Amino acid sequence: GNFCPLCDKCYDDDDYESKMMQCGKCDRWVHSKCENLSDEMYEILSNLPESVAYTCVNCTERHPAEWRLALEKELQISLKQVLTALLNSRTTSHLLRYRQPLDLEGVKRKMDQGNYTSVLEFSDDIVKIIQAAINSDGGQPEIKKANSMVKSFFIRQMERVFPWFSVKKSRFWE
Ligand SMILES: [Zn+2]
Ligand SMILES: [Zn+2]
Repeated sequence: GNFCPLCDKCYDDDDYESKMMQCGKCDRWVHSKCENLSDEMYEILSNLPESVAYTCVNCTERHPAEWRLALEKELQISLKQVLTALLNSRTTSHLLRYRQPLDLEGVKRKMDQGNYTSVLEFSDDIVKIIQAAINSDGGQPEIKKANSMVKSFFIRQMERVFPWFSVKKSRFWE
């Protein structure tokens, strides 16, 4: 019988819906619900498991656990990858870098200080900035065309780095 070490429940009869992660050292599985992990962090881990190298309680050596540090780090590197891509675009930067962060520079300062703890927080901050700009940059034709280009560029960057994340469903899009 294969049991989750954190609830002691056998998972042999667990249905497909049971979200779990595998320990890379002993191949045993652990329920996401039994671990200190949010839905987001579970998906980040599951999208690229080898980057975190999760280890169960029986195989974990140090505290805090190495996998936890690795996963936290991964989140930060991923957020930075998205912001860097946006800032490296002249047009996007022109429109959004310089005007709760109110511009991309504000997001950069908040991020560099390691203040972002979730993808949704980071995403919403940026969606709000983009939508605010779209709502206020006027009606010049080139501006109208750029508005859609910028929104799409952001969505593409988020889908590349966080494919499991619903950026299109942000409550802050109008
Ligand atoms: Zn469990
Ligand atoms: Zn293990």
